Amino acid sequence: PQETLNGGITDMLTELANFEKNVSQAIHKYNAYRKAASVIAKYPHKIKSGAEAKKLPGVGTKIAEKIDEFLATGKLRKLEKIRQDDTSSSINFLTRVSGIGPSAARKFVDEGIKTLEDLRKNEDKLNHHQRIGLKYFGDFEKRIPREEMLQMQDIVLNEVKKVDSEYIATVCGSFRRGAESSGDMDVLLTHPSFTSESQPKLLHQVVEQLQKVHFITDTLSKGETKFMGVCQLPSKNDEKEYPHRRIDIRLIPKDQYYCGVLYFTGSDIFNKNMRAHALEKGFTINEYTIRPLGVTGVAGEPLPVDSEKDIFDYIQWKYREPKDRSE
DNA sequence: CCGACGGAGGAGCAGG
DNA sequence: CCTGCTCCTC
DNA sequence: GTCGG
Ligand code: NA
Ligand code: NA
Repeated sequence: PQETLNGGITDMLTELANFEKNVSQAIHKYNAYRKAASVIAKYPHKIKSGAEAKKLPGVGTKIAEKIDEFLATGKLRKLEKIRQDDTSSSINFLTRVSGIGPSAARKFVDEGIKTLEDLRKNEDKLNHHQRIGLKYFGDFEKRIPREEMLQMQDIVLNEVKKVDSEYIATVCGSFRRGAESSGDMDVLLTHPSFTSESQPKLLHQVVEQLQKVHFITDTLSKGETKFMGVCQLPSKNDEKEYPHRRIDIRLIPKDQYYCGVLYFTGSDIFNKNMRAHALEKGFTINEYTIRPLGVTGVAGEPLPVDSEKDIFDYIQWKYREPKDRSE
């Protein structure tokens, strides 16, 4: 489906999804609009009526009449009303700052704070995460081309190995699927001395090392198993400096590693279909484990995983390269 | 009509 | 001073 | 909001 096929409908749906998530605080309506927006973005026809799209799974009654109004008028009275509503469109924008969710964006707006400059003039009311998110507001919305993502992986792998050569570090996300651009770098990390029962400064030593070589610049949150922070590639001679990028590093036990590697590689749709055969054939998948069913349904014990396709094999799927796990 | 819709690690303070 | 849940992210 | 009980 081309850039201008049902793009008017899909943009409007995701715009409704954003309003529901940020303003209404209805993550399930938000996921519902995203689902209908996704299934229409794979529909190989131009829609002429709401009932035409309602055949698709995820599109129902209320969305069909929203599609019907859009076709007739090229707009939606409600959606256009939401745009011009100063307090709703303010809550929407403020959530684009990392660390400002739907709950904090309303507090800011009700006490008059509605812009970045308003936030920069009220640093006292921001926590550490939100001060960083405000600082790199422009950088964090930029995409990361693959060439820079691979240079970023060069540093991560090089410094990870030089702390302990038995660390296993895998960069996941769309980058692992050959995507020409990413939004952030996701790092999955494990060590043979950490299992479901296991000197776990392991995440700390890795984070510290990338800080000393000045890859990591800021810390949004840091704990035993999960790191979220900011990084930046070094600048070359007199050329302008690279934008700061979001990076997360997780320490997963060695047994649950390839479940996590599978899950955090995506795509989620690809996980929604793969998740949805496992149960078809008697297995339940989550981020951590593959577990057998379950003649009523409820299950017991996690099984051994030593490779990503170890999971593919019990489900009995020809291993799919990350190259083609778009769905 | 009603319940499910992914879910957990980490940060952090209003109430008393 | 003590308590302990909401928020955010991906 | 939608789907499935
Ligand atoms: Na439908
Ligand atoms: Na945000």
